[PDB]
Amino acid sequence: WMPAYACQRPTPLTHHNTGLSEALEILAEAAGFEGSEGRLLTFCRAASVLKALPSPVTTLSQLQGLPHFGEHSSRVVQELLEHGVCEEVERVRRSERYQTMKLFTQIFGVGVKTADRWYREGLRTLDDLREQPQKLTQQQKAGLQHHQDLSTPVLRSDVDALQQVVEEAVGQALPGATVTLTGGFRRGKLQGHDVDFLITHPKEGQEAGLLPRVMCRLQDQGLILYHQFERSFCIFRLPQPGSWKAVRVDLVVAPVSQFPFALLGWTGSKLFQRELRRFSRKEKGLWLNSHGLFDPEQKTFFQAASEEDIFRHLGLEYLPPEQRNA
DNA sequence: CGGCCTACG
DNA sequence: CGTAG
DNA sequence: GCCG
Ligand SMILES: [Cl-]
Ligand SMILES: [Mg+2]
Ligand code: NA
Ligand code: NA
Repeated sequence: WMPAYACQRPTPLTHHNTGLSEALEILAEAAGFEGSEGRLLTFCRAASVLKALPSPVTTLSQLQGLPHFGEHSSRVVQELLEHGVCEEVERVRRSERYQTMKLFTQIFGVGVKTADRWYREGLRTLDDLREQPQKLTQQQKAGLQHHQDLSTPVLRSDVDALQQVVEEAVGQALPGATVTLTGGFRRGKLQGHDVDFLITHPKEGQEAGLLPRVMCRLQDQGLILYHQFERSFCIFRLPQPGSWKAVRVDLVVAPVSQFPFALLGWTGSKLFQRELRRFSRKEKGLWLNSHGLFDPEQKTFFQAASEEDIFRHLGLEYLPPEQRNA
């Protein structure tokens, strides 16, 4: 009664197993910091299964037959049900390695590989990194300067204000172009740590060259604190009462023929999209990305006019964005 | 055992 | 290497 | 870590 891929079941934003899923996600995150992508995936998938259940897990028996629950994930749940805490999870949380890898990987421009090297060199705090700016890229410098602001989530009201400024710039860059809110806010989140916009134009081809024109206009308005094409990873000035704060904004352009695929990809969740691409290839023999859906036997691309089309192509029941919170 | 999403900057 | 979801 |  629980399908094995996250894209085969609705997953709402809020659910009935929050504590259990959060603990499994700690172990997933820690597996990522050690470079164990397989373990990360399993713990992420197990957490997601609990998010999709219709009521709380209260007894170990209720895990029987659920996909992605084996000896390890079941033991974690069992300990939480019996004692309210899982010793393995708590040991991770307190560990110097987990806490430092988490802090460093939060920096825009720092991934697991860079964080781990710094950890191995003995660095532990943000002020440690500031004292040696010779080891920092310009991107990492911006990420470190703006880290505090970027650590606080923004509200949907902020997002709506940002969308108006983006729409103004896009309208001058290319009249008729449109701006769509994607990412977690499209899935229903009321607050989140970045904001994502997808830009297209109804006349195929007109969007060529658009992103540089948009960026120049936003820069000219004084709104761009940092930027580096079709994807732009920016830090924007967001107005706040009497002041402002830095916010991470991603801008993406797609031709209208690809828009459904780009909308689907950029709406997430990350696990949902990895699972959907895995399902596509392994179960359907079709190759999915944010540009299209390829049949490698006929050597053809599916045309889609909507996300609904893509779900139909793949033989999946349609899930609205609010149900893609895997 | 092999596999684990698939791109762009 | 980083980024995205 | 789990699935097929
Ligand atoms: Cl692994
Ligand atoms: Mg986002
Ligand atoms: Na980072
Ligand atoms: Na983003």
